[PDB]
Amino acid sequence: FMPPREVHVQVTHSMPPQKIEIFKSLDNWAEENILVHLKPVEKCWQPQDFLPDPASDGFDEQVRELRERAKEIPDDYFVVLVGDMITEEALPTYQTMLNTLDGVRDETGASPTSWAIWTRAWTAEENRHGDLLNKYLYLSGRVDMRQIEKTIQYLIGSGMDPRTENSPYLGFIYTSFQERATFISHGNTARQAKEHGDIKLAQICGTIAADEKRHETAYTKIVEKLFEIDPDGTVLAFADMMRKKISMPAHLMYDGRDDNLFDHFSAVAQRLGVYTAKDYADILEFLVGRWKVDKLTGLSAEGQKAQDYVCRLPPRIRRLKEAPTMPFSWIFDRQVKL
Amino acid sequence: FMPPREVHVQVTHSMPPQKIEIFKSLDNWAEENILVHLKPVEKCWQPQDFLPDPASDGFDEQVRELRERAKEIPDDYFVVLVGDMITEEALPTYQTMLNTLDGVRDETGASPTSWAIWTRAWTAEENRHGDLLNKYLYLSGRVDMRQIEKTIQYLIGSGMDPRTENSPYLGFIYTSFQERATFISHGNTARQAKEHGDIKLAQICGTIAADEKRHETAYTKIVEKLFEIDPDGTVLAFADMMRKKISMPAHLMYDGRDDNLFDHFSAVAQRLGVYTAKDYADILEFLVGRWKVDKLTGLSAEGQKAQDYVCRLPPRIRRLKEAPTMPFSWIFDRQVKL
Ligand SMILES: [Fe+3]
Ligand SMILES: [Fe+3]
Ligand SMILES: [Fe+3]
Ligand SMILES: [Fe+3]
Repeated sequence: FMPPREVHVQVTHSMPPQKIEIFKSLDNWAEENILVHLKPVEKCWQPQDFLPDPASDGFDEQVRELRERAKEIPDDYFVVLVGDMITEEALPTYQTMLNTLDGVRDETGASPTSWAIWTRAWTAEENRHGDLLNKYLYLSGRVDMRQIEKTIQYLIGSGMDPRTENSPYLGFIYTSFQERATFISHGNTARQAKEHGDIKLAQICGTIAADEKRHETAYTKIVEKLFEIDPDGTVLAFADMMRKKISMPAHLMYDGRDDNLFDHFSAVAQRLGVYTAKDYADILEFLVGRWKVDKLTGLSAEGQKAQDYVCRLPPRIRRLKEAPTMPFSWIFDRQVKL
Repeated sequence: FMPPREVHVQVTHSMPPQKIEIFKSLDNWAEENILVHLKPVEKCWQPQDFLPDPASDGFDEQVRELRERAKEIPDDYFVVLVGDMITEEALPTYQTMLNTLDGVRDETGASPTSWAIWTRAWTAEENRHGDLLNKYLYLSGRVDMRQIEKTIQYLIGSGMDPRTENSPYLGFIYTSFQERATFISHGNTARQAKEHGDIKLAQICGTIAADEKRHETAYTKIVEKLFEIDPDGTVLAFADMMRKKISMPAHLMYDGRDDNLFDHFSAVAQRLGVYTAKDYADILEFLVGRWKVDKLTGLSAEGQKAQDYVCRLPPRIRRLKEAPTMPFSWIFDRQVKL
């Protein structure tokens, strides 16, 4: 009963130590440009806002009506909603990821650096996503919570190597990509839930989507200023991640039964138009456009090669009855098209 | 609306860098002595095991009977159960804590070192504690989930400085203490729930308690071998933590209303005999006895002073109608004795 493993050797500290100083000296900047784009707790939504109220006489009918709606949502949609939720639930791994980065990590757990304050407030926001989807899926009665819970324990145990090699350059680029990806994934589950006949579930997914957009804004902004100060180092970091290919956080997914769980869940998301191969390149092309890689002047020979590699990759990727039915343990081994 | 803050200046890397090698060289050892005391996922309990089954025709009556039982559990007990749950839910902070430690941290997020494998599998086990207590409290209808969710977001945002200063010595001692403390806290909520007329809730708390015991075993075992190889360095680390005083993980607790939330929740736990000042010293005295500090030979002058300080502290601490009623937002501002 062995979960899938990372296939490559692991590399640490790709960035030079006499280069941590840039982020140390960028602390004030991040206060004024990253930490001012944070919502105070008091003004934040909470999972209870979108769930049946257990301290209300209305609780029983609210639960009953949620379950009635859930019957009319097909299995393959629940498969994707479940994969999205499991990913959200591996959150502890992702805060660990952000705290492996050399010049921008929380060194105590309560560090008063602008980088540490951001990391903690971002985590705290992400925690509500899992909580809300978890209790929604629980109440629904449509899915196998034990096998989901088992998948999650495997996932946190396995963790994940995003190949950011302790570099804020690689790591902040990696977060920029992932934030956009979930914003899209969640955005698309919200759009579909409207017509599927269920406004309350559309609210849940879209409220999560709006959070990811704020996270995206802040991470791409950090890399924006990284290109301003260090065009040579940042363009090389960009290419590096694309050369290696962006590996998704939940790719070591395992439920104790299927050896290709992520690939199988991804294909269902692909077929339903939740997150596609086309999406992947659309993010690449948006990020190449957002950081204006084509207009970067005075680079190295090593930097100009990197520049050309990232600029030409988005059209290259885009140039790339059939699928069978397969059982999923998340839905008691009922089957969906892959 | 400002949460409480850490009152001291933060210190990093108290341990010498030419001393990371000890833990690097201890990797095989931890495999054979720490990682063999880990339960495989397949054999682990999951929160669904102790909760109403939403895919069963019995779901409605199971939920109804849980809520009927919950009416007969008094408010002050729910206050403590809620504080215990919020602490469990700040989990991401605690994995960050373990990954700030110099020679034993996960540097990628999927590192194949024995230290990183342990950290990930421990986190994965801890994640079920929050999930289970969260859904139990939700279904109960006795508590204010929005204000609890708000307290949690404040908590992760604030994080926590355990003052372990990136040292595995200080950090592993700090975990040894905390594991014992929760094992007791959860153990006592389980004992009481029996007579309170509710076996299912007693099962929940005790199953969590059994996990903490396994965690305790492993952490005290690491410090056991630390005293064997480095009596001088470890006794100094022990005292250091006690001199500073063990600060609890959820001590910056804040709900947007009470400025002394942790102190107020602690007092209710104290009055009910869940976790007391007496407990605190009983852990100290167990740990002084467990690591056999009295029998440590050939220490430094600086080491002999440390030895005497830790050995004499447990009796010293033990030598230390009245309380008012106070509202708690966790229970819709209903009041309990403090
Ligand atoms: Fe999210
Ligand atoms: Fe996000
Ligand atoms: Fe726990
Ligand atoms: Fe524990």
